[PDB]
Amino acid sequence: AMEQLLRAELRTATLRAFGGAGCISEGRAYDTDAGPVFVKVNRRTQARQMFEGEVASLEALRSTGLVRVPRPMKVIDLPGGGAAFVMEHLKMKSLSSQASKLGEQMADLHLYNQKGSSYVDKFGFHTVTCCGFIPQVNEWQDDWPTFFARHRLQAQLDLIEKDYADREARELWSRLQVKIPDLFCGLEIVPALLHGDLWSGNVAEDDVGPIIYDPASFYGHSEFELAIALMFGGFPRSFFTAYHRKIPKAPGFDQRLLLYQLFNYLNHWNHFGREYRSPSLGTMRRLLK
Amino acid sequence: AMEQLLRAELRTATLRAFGGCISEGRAYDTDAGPVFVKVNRRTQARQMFEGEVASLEALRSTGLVRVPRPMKVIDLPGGGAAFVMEHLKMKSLSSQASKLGEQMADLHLYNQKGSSYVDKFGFHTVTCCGFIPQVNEWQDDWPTFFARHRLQAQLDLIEKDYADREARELWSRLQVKIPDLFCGLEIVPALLHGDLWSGNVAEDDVGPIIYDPASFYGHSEFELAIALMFGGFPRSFFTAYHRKIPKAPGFDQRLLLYQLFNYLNHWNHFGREYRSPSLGTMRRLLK
Ligand SMILES: Nc1ncnc2c1ncn2[C@@H]1O[C@H](COP(=O)(O)OP(=O)(O)O)[C@@H](O)[C@H]1O
Ligand SMILES: Nc1ncnc2c1ncn2[C@@H]1O[C@H](COP(=O)(O)OP(=O)(O)O)[C@@H](O)[C@H]1O
Ligand SMILES: O=C(CN1CCOCC1)[C@@H](O)[C@H](O)[C@H](O)CO
Ligand SMILES: O=C(CN1CCOCC1)[C@@H](O)[C@H](O)[C@H](O)CO
Ligand SMILES: [Mg+2]
Repeated sequence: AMEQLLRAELRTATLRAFGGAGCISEGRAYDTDAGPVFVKVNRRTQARQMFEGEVASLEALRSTGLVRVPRPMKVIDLPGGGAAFVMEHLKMKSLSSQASKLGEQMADLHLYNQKGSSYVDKFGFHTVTCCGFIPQVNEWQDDWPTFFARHRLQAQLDLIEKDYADREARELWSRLQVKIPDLFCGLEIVPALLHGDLWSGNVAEDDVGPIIYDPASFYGHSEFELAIALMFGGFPRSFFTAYHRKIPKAPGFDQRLLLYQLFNYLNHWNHFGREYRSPSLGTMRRLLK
Repeated sequence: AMEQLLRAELRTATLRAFGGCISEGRAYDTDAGPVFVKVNRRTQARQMFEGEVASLEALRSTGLVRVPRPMKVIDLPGGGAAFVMEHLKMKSLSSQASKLGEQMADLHLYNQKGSSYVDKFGFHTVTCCGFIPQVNEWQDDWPTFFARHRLQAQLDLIEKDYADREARELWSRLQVKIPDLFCGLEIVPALLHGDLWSGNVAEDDVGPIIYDPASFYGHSEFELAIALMFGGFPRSFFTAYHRKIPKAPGFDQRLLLYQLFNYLNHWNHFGREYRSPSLGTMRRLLK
């Protein structure tokens, strides 16, 4: 898509995405006596909490045996604030040929909780995981639209009120809250373990297959995983084809997709500022149309 | 340092870095070279990128500082635009800091010294500081340009979006005091990068690099305010710079005025986290 436009506008046969590293933290690879390691540094005061949530997320994904992610090694307090997180170094290129395989794996990951050796019947998580540098509440809830409205959308919009005092966001949210249960089409939603931040910048591949990293995990609706993948692009079509061969789109998928993308726009407004006010409000208005 | 801390916590004799964003775009390997692509999906994207292209071109024309070469601005289906530029292998500014200090002082001296002389403050097109378009209307007088097209623009947005009483009253008092900071000094228009914080500078094996400009002709000292206020520049950058352009009398108080602009811009971009520094800087200017 964007790659097709670039190939045409620039006149290139090939086009391979590549590549301190990251938007939240600084990341560098080091060679050590025991092997290569990768180290993320964040100087903010909440850094340890963020990295401990990433450690818990990595451990939950690794326990499934369905996807490859870096092994977490150590979280280290930094003099003068913040923390460093050391993990296994992985040789990686951007996701291309392994996209359909990753689609299969992410669908199996979401379906894992329905396997007989998994018993999680509520939405949430056993510990705090951060969306970027913003701590999230993962308090267990039986009802997914309640969990998502309260501990994702409302939490972001309360931060928008505090920091931006945005009248339009407040007024639109009140109207949207009324609509949210209708978007679920009377469906029974079952918990699915999510990577939680499956942007194209957080997936990659090597010669064995795809790799994913930087998770912010919780038990959620499987569909929420795909919203960030779709809105910022970067995943080949074959990723989604393989995924939906295993988990078909339930009724109302397209409208829930807007609701889940809304969360990501609000989170980008809080992290990155007013640039993201227009898509946030615009998505709310589209849901209310 | 952190490297010693890592050596100790991991219990390793060696710790050898290898392998060497900001909510922009991605790098792509292309048949004709590597390229770097910035994506902005909003409707104002093209205008913003055209300002960046114009800023990069004005800086490139001096031949004094290395910037990425702009290639193409492309309209995106479904809104916004992509900006393709030459890819540069880039590391954080350290060993080339002193060189960058020299080059930025030469950049600021280029206008008065060259043969074609821009004799007003402003720019020939709109350039954005971050995501906010600036008015660059030519003005003979720098305190007028800065008060109207930088400080007042920001404070009008703060009145609109926050209705902040304290900002309003402090501005009423501060506005009158601004000329005192400039009396008895000659101000010559100087081409500025316009957004020289530490995250917009880098280096490679050949020398320093600067990028993401928001250029205009301004007072040279304004350039340094964001560099100082958010840190990240080695002392040798400022030492080299001020060997060529020493601090004129009143430098520290003008520095507060210029940092105020940046605090207000951060309040408009990121919200009330920056209200306290904005108001506080105003109070320091009024003491
Ligand atoms: N375990 C790892 N080994 C090697 N490289 C990594 C590893 N994890 C991440 N990377 C590289 O670092 C980049 C950013 O990492 P990420 O964990 O997404 O940081 P952030 O939370 O700051 O966005 C990735 O694009 C990838 O190239
Ligand atoms: N021309 C380029 N070549 C290679 N890397 C680049 C180039 N431009 C930017 N980058 C990378 O992107 C980062 C942010 O670039 P910037 O232009 O400041 O984007 P933003 O507008 O999102 O802040 C830089 O620190 C650098 O690592
Ligand atoms: O930062 C992230 C993704 N955005 C970065 C800049 O714009 C393009 C995509 C993710 O890690 C996450 O969705 C959120 O920002 C928390 O950091
Ligand atoms: O982003 C910028 C600088 N701030 C980033 C986060 O906090 C530290 C400094 C600059 O590009 C510009 O001055 C403006 O903030 C719009 O982005
Ligand atoms: Mg920048």
